[PDB]
Parts: sequence; C-alpha cells; structure tokens
Amino acid sequence: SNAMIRKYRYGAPFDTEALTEKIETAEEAFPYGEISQKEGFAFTYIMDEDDIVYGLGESNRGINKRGYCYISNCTDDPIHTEDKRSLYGAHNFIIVSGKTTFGLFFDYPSKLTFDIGYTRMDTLKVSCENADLDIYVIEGENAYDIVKQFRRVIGRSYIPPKFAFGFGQSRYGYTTKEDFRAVAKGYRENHIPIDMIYMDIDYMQDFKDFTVNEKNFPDFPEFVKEMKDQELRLIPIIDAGVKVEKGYEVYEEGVKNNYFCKREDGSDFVAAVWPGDTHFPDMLNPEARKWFGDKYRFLIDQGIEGFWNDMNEPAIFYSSEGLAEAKEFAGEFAKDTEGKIHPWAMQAKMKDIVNSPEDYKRFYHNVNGKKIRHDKVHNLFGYNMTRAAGEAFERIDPEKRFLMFSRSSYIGMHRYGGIWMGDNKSWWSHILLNLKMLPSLNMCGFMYTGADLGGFGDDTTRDLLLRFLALGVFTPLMRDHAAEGTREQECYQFENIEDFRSVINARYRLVPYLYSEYMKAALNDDMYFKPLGFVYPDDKMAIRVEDQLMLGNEIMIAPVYEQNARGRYVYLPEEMKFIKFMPDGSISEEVLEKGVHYVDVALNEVPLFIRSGKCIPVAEAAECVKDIDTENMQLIGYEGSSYTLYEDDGIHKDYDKKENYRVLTK
Ligand SMILES: OCCN1C[C@H](O)[C@@H](O)[C@H](O)[C@H]1CO
Repeated sequence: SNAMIRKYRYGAPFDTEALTEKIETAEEAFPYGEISQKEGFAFTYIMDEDDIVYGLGESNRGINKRGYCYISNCTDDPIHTEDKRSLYGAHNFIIVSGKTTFGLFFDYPSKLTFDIGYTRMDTLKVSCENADLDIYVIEGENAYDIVKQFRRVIGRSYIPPKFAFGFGQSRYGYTTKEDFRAVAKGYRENHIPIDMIYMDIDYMQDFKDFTVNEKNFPDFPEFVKEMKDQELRLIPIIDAGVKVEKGYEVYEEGVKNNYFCKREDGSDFVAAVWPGDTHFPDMLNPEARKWFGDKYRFLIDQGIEGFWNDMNEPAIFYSSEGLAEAKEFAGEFAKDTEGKIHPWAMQAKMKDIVNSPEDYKRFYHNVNGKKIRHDKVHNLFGYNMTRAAGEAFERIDPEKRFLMFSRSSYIGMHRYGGIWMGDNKSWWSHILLNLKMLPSLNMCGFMYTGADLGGFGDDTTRDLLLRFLALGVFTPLMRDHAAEGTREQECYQFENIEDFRSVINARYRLVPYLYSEYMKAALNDDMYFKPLGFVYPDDKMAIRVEDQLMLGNEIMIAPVYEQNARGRYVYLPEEMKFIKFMPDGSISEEVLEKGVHYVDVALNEVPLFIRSGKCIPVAEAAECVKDIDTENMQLIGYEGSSYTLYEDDGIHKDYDKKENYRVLTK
C-alpha cells in the first residue's frame, strides 16, 4: 500500500486529520535535503537552477513559487499586494519539479515559513518553531503524477450542487427585501443569467448567527420562496463569532455547555467582531462542532440551500485585554506634554490590537480533555468550522448537496467546502492573481473556487468588471461581490448592458461542459485547472507559462488582464482552435498552429482554445441552470473527435451510474 508516499514524524504532532489515508511512520533518514532540530524545526534543500516549485494553494504571487517567502498563518488581510507573506489559507503542499522531482506535505497546524529562494536564490528552506509535525514525501516521475498521488490520500474533493455553476451576485450592503428585489429585477428584466444572490451580514438580527432580522424579513421562508420561484437561491453568510447577548439561544447554549474557546482561567474568551463582543465556538472539539453545525438547520428548514463562512481565521477586531491596553495608552498620549508619546506610536497601538498574535495566545481549545493554546493549532480553525457545517449537512439531509465555501482553510477542508479568494481589490493585477491561484488550489484539493469578480475593495470600472467576468466564466465559483461604500458593481449599473449579457451568456453556454469536467475531475481525484507544464511536460516554453491554464483535457484559457488591451500574447504548445463567444451570440473559430501568437479579444468577447483532436459541447444561452437545454448541444472543435459528457440531476449524490455518462461525437 501507498508505495510512493512515506511519512516522517517529528516529535508529538497534533492530528489535523488532513489525510483520509493512513500512512505508517517511516523509520529511515529523511530522503531529501537536510533536517535540523537545532532551533525548532528546519528543512533545507538546494534547488537546481532550472527547478520549478509548485504548490501552496492559496498563497501570493505566481504558479512557480520561487523567488519569495510564504508563511502559512491564516490572516485577515484585505490588501493583497506582492509583499504579503500570509493570506487566509494554509496549504502546506509543495512540489519541487526538475532534474530531481518530489512532493512534500508539511502536516503542521501552526506558523510555517516557506523561504523559497528569498534569502538565497538556490535555497529552499521550510521552518517552524516546534518540531512536532508529520512530513509526507511523495515520489513520482513528474509533478502531475505527484499531485494525483496527493489528491488520492487527502480524500475526495467537495462537490457542489449544479446550481452553483451559475452566476452569483453579492454585496456588503444588501439589507432589505427591496434591496434583494432590485437585484433580482435588474438581472431578470435585462435577461442577464443568474442563479444566486448572496446575503451578507445585514440579514441577521444585530449580526447574530442563526437569526434573521424579523423586521426586514417577517416571513423569511416566504421571501426565500419568492426568490427561488424565479430560480434565485439566497446564499447567507455565517461568521465565526457568536454575539454575547442574554437570552440569545446560541450564546446561552455555548456558555452552559462549555462549547466556547476559553481563557487560561476557564472563562469564555471575548473577541470583538461585527456584533461587538463575541465568543468563538471551540471548532476543534467534536461535541462543540456538532452543536455549531446543527444550527444550520435553522436556515435549511427555511428553504436555504447554500452558505458561506467568513471571518474564520478567526478574525479579531480587538479583545477585551487589547482594548484596555489601547485605552490606557491613549490616556497617556492624551496627557503627554513633552512629546514623549508620538502620534504614530498611538497609531501603531491601534493597529496592534487587530488580529493580534498575543490574542491568539490568550484562548484555548478543548481536545481529548487536553487544553491546547490556539496559536499552536491556529490554521485549523476555519477548516474545522467548515467541517462542522459539512458534517451537519450529511446528518440533516444526506441525499442532498449544499453550496458551501469558506474564507480560511487548511488541507482537509477541501472535503467539506470550497473557498473564495477573500478580499481582493478592483485592480487589474488581481485578475492575474485570481488566475494564478487556480491550479495551485486544485493541487491541494480545492476545486470549487473563485475570486470576487470586479474586485471586492475599492472602485471598479465597466471594463475591469467585464474582463473579470470573462475569467469568471471558467471558475467554478462565479460571483460578483463588492465591499461597503464601493461604486455599485452589479452588471445592470453600467451602460450598454448587452455586453454583460453576452459575457455571462458564455458562462451559461459552457455550464454543461464545465460541470462535466468538474465532476469527472472530482470523482477521479484529478485537477480541473492545470498549469501548462502538467500537460506539456517536454516543452520548455510551456512549463514556464503562467498566464494561461489548461482546463479538463479539452481546452486552454488565456484571459485578457491588461487595461485598454484589445488582445494578448499566447503560446500554443500544440495546434488549437481559437474560439470566441461573440456579442451577437455566434461562436467564431480559427485554427492556430503551435507557437507564439497575438490574439485579438474585444472587451465583450470571451476567448478559449480547443486542443487538437478534441471537442466540447456548447448549449444555447439560458438565464438559469435549470433552463439549460443539454439535449443536442452543438459540438465545437475537431472533426472525428469525441467527448464524454458527465451529467446527473445536479442535486443528489448518485454519482456512479452508467446513465451519468454519454459519448458525444462531432
Ligand atoms: O470584516 C468584514 C467581513 N467581511 C469579509 C468578507 O471577506 C467579505 O466578503 C464580506 O463582505 C465582509 C462583510 O461581511
């Protein structure tokens, strides 16, 4: 069993349950580089100058990770600039690819530093404070094989309901029924396809998890039905923090049953987030997990079929301890007359209390009757929150798939939900960031993923949103989302709405193909998006391409990500058909041979490339997933080619039936 994977154990590792496959502890010396326990733990490896390093799932910068530093330490940071070392995810899988090729999974739940050529260009160094971890070494002939080995042992990826392959609209600010009705009307009356509207935190009663503002929604199930009758499914948010409030059932049950994270003295740790003071459910405690997950029944019973989990790093605006320190410092500042306490020292203190490393040392988890300080298992919180929900869905309705995705994650969580790429910005560079994160996430098991289209923070423009949407066409999560106070970002808020209808039409025409590829990849522990080097390993030009991706085994995508651009350069590793969905509803095709090309792609055109000897089915445009006609779709691509289409009811879990597959021949 497991010939190509070995597990090297150091110290007394916390069981993260990342792997579903049990691997015995190897007894020989670590097989690559050098291991040191002199100062905590460190792995050091000298790379060949041609080596490529893949992996790290949701992390900064590019597909080839060489040339910077990455720290796995789930952090709420809304400014994703090139300098940042830590985002929301901790995905500790890397592959060194070159003359010598191997994969490593560092199963460690705390702060883990990947120095990938940052300090010295030839040096890979992975280090942490405590030598209590399992390291899995995965052997293979090439990077792709190694990923496929890893994907097997971590267990099958989460599978969403088919409606989740539609388009979704979201905004931090939708509050009332009139707000949601205006979104519904803005899309439906302009014939723009859409299947989901997300409800952000304002739908709750005073930000209380598992409540609904009954002044705004006096009969919430009727409203959910009003929307669902128009094939619009409401997707509400759930946050990590449970408001401290007398008589609020979730809070009262958590205190009484000791389901919250505690301080050293056993009192319930107070974290201030949106509701003000809150407690955090002890996500690492099975009983607390079951309790918290069960609460989703509150919304499910009202007709809700999907959720998103937010703030689950967990984010902290301040603790009671931090606020007191802050107010004391402020007092000294206010009465200084000697210029001893400067305004930036005050400013620094205010910043310091947010997501404070000290705060993460102030609370504990109850695991196996043992108290574990949170910092030591920090990266497992978001993971276990989403696990709580996922495990509850199986108890609540085991026949049914629910839409579920989370902000923070760790490998293992991919079994229970997807992720969205968090708080990006209305920056052109974030289209590229969205693109590059995709294959890396697929390597670590996270297939259902995407970014806030148009950009979350700051102000978008008509053309940025259109180019963002055109990449979104291909990402399983396709959601336009925007921050409070930003320029309105709904498709109907711009001139010439027909261009938005055109781009989102392309998504819906491609839904049968994209869903089919997702399912075939998920069911077979394979990738939906792949770097070119996985498909064309013998092409030195191909292995270094980072702004094109292969999807399934049929197509390649290459989005435009420059403002004012009317096309872009591409490298084709084999002959392909260059395809564009045109604003008049037609599909243009042009055969292009292997090599470098500049392709013209207008703002309202959606491009893709179909590989030699392949074809894909394309449906006529429909305005919701339910209405897509998959009976005799048109086949686009090469004569003589065939395609195996996976199709099921999109709702239940009857995956292994011959009726789910049909061969289409062009
Ligand atoms: O502190 C902010 C909390 N949230 C962060 C999420 O990333 C974002 O998508 C969401 O709109 C927002 C409000 O719910």
